[PDB]
Amino acid sequence: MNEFVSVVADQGLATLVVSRPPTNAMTRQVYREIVAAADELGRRDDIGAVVLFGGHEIFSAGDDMPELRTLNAPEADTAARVRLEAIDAVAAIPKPTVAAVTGYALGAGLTLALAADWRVSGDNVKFGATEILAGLIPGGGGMGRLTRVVGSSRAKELVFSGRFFDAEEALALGLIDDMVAPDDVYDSAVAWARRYLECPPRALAAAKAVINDVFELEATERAAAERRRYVELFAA
Amino acid sequence: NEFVSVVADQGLATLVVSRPPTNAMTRQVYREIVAAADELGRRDDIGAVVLFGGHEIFSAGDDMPELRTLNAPEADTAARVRLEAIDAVAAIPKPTVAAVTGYALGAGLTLALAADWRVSGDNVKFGATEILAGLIPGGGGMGRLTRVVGSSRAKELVFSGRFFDAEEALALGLIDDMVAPDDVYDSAVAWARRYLECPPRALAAAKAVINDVFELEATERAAAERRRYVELFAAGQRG
Amino acid sequence: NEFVSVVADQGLATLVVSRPPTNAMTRQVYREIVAAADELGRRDDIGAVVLFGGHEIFSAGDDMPELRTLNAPEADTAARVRLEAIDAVAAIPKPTVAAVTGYALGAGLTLALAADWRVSGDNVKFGATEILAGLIPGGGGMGRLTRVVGSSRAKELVFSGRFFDAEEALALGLIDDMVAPDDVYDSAVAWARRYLECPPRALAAAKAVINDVFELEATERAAAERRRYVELFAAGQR
Repeated sequence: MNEFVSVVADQGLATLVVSRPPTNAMTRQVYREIVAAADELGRRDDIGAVVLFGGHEIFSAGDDMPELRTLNAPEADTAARVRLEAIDAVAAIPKPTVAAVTGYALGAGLTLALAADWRVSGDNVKFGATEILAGLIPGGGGMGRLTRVVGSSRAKELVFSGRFFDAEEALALGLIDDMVAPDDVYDSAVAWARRYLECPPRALAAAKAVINDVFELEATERAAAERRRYVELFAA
Repeated sequence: NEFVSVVADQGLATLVVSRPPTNAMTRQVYREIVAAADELGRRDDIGAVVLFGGHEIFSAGDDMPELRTLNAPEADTAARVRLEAIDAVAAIPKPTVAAVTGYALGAGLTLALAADWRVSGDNVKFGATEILAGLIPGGGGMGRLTRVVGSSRAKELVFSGRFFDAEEALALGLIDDMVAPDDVYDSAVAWARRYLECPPRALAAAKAVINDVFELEATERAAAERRRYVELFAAGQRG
Repeated sequence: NEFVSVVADQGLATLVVSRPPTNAMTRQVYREIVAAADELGRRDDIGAVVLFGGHEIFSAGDDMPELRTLNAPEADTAARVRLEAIDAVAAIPKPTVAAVTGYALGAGLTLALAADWRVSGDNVKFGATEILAGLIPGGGGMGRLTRVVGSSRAKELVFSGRFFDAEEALALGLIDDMVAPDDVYDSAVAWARRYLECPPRALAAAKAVINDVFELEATERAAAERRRYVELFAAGQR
């Protein structure tokens, strides 16, 4: 499960590398490989934090549309389920994760970036919810993740139009956390990730878990899970 | 029939509330908004919608002389039809823009928030005025306000009932653009026309999923997103 | 009784936490916060509340030395009473303002966030410090932090446990006003007094619905909003 996606470990941190030139367009196979990569990263104790990276040229132009056009409805349905499984798995990695975004983050590419805990972006990057340009809509929970950061009205403007927005606008909207020169994206992402290597890993995992649940779970379930995680940490 | 109209022109409709002098909305006005919102969803001569109260005023909100005379079961019914009207407008499966002039107060602000976007006159006054009559905002107003501005600001506005100007509304994210009073309707029409050439079934599905973000539990949200995605995809293969 | 005090003055009450030198909250302080908050909610002669730890400090958070003497089931019970205290303050059916001086750290930051508004000294340090003890914020802190600042910033703050100043809190939306250290209490009082002549039933119902926005599932929200709205028309409540 690693023709296009690889996990590269180095000095306590790992890079999940998507490499499917020239746009890192994600086919069904790429999504399966992201699922396996996310699982591997969660369990590896030589890895304390993760950088998501497509290479210096591009993060991802999104779904592979030509593949999609060859599928029938049940195959497309399965593709949509694996897409969500991939995006969720990346979001749930029990370690701090940063998207090192270069070139373009479009459609499912933007959704993938939004699954990371933080995003460091090149100042030349173009973003966009391009799915509507194919007569489709964003999958993998993209519209939900977008909406919680920018609000409904802006979410609709971006998704309905499918327009490109620059890194400066992404920064102003809160969709990326830092903007740097194109040659420094990966190195800045690595530096952000390294900031957490000396933290208690189970506590980070627990904090991430509760934070991510804030918009997902009903209040009683949120409280039960927070308390359980707190007591666990305490009992260890 | 009586206070709310749908006026279609060049592919676009204006949903017009007209109940002088303040476009105060009674129970009847809300029922008429529900009928107008359903009509607008069904009509294929209509690709996008502008909500409009006329050049003078959008709406001062609930009709307080009516509300003040109701008992608890009548208030229950009033609260339902108000919510039904706001949600109907919110669910219109087409891009919708509020062309806000004069005032958007109480249920009037809520109605404006039910549009996808708001273009406001620079002289408009906004406010959650319900508490000035001893009441609270209905129609899910407090939720829609809170999700845009956060709890602390939502409370300050709703507890005080104070008026705020269009500059503050813009800074709070409660409106999307501010223009001269005489240009509000025309600018609203121009924002609405920007989407007339989009794929209508995809827009409808996108709008539906975005609106469901705060309305459905996570499993139901993911299922509905996938179903809509697959329907769009199958339809385009077929013809 | 021992660490938490209620002081009333023409419609305005101050809930005072005093457990020097840091107003660290032990299990007993949380029980006392619960009882004081409930009392304040009941009292119809009180139209608003200021939360205050004195001129020097709001709270440095959980009493960690107490916590280190507990076993896991006791810690579980401690965690439930912590939540009960935060929620009790959040649910006070009257406008409430936190007069934050000195430090608001860990459960102390959570407590300030339970108030409707926060007026802070410009020299105050804030922080989600629980991770520095190998723990995580309790009392629903992470949820309350996340709704204001968003996930990405919530994580940065909670994962690091770093201190942030009043200027950064203001820019993040975590406090509503920043004033000189000597003016915190007075400004909190003036803010609270602005609402003393509002219709109390309507404030209560509005506060309850606004707080439920992130607490209840959508069908439960619509039902509870409608119930509270209709109550304003009920025979005994007009």
